[PDB]
Amino acid sequence: IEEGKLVIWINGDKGYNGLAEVGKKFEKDTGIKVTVEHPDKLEEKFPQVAATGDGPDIIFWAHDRFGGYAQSGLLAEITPAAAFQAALYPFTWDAVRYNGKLIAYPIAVEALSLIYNKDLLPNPPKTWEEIPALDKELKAKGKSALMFNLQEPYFTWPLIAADGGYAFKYAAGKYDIKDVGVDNAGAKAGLTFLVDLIKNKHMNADTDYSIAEAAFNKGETAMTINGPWAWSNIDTSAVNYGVTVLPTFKGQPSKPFVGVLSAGINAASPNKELAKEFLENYLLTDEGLEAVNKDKPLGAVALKSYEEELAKDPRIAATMENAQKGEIMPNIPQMSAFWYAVRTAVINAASGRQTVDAALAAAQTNAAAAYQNYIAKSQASEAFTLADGLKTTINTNLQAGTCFAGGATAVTAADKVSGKYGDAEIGGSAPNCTITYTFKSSGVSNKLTSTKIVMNVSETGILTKNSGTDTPVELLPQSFVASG
Ligand SMILES: OC[C@H]1O[C@H](O[C@H]2[C@H](O)[C@@H](O)[C@@H](O[C@H]3[C@H](O)[C@@H](O)[C@@H](O)O[C@@H]3CO)O[C@@H]2CO)[C@H](O)[C@@H](O)[C@@H]1O
Ligand SMILES: [Ca+2]
Ligand SMILES: [Ca+2]
Ligand SMILES: [Ca+2]
Repeated sequence: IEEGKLVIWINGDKGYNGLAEVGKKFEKDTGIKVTVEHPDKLEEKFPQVAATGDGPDIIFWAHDRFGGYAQSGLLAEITPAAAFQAALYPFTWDAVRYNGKLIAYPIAVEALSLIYNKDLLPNPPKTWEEIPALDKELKAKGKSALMFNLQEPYFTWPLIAADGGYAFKYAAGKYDIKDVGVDNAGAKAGLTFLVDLIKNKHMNADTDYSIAEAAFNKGETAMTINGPWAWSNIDTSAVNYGVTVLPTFKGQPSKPFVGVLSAGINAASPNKELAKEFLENYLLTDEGLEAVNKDKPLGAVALKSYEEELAKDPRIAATMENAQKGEIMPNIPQMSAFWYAVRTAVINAASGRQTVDAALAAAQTNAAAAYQNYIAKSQASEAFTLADGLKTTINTNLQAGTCFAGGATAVTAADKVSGKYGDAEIGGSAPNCTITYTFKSSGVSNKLTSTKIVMNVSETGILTKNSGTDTPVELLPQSFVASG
């Protein structure tokens, strides 16, 4: 991460061209170059790259992912004046509080809604149970009733939650992380209705985000389910669209998981005061938010001054009605593990490779497996922090013509350092200096116990993978792996 610059990461479905224009405004005032990028799967790339002292200065995602980042020491604690904090809604600050510490800037609140084509469907159904007979009638006319992204569990969740599915039980003050709420009759009813939609040929199991979007925007399907970010593309299509409350299931509202889009600062960033300045004085103003909101709409924004205007919009009213029927997501580190489990379960029930019952019964176990990988990935990053301090010691030792201590010493001699999960030492000879980090035999994931990571250290000082490494390749940063 280079000083005197700002790299920003934001997902490809958000108003990144609007944000790049707010960064141009910053650059003209300060002389600081801003770059907005939207790499694929950035929320999973960010941990790997920040572990090696790389990636963006600022990271945009929904708040559900930020407890995992914070827990691993990847984010800077944000500490704004109370005058600044009074400008945003208090409940949006709650979403970015982990462990007593504010860990991001809240930007906007987003919930899924039902989107419908007013020419195909002047009066959309109030219940999920009407949809099949509606699809049957529309098929006679060469149309379908409903298409949405079945590949991502965010979109199926509102239906699963409707009759009693939950993520983690809330046991006064704390979340009970071993009480997952997917293996129950209510969630089973929800997922069964969805699988029967596929089985009765009202939907296709491989429908993804872009297929559903294209079909709605070209008038092939009467309804979709999506968030505020999608409205911009429907505006420039031919469709006359409405935004409304999601349908009921078994007489109960659909319950979307509400995300608070949030902006965090990389712990390894040399440009923290500049990132703070950018977010506080440029982005989180009426001007800043209007520019992003013009590109792709944000939903209901955290800034109270600008939310005054946006709440007159009927579509924001519907978004907020849908948010009140649902729940704000947890930000605990186990959230990713939860979403990976639910993803696998939906895909397996929808394709027919398991029953609804077996698929949902396996969820808690699959989530635990996913969490174990996260723990192991997180502990393994200590290797790259200890290596970082060691490579300067290589650079100071070499003045005596050796990798090792001070003078021209033949073997490693107080060129070591201890960590929480393992110990690292300098090795090699001539100008071919290495760094080895060896994990402890216990007190650390059984995937890592007694493995080593060996690194070559070039003239310039980049760390590359030495073939002596035996720490599992899939637990290491992909960039490091790719160097060997
Ligand atoms: O399913 C695998 C996937 O799970 C996790 O992704 C979840 C996000 O963390 C969560 O915020 C939400 O993502 C949606 C955004 O909130 C919304 O703004 C917009 O971008 O749509 C997203 C849905 O595609 O839900 C997903 C689960 O669908 C995890 O973070 C990912 O790394 C993982 O790949
Ligand atoms: Ca018309
Ligand atoms: Ca994870
Ligand atoms: Ca899995």
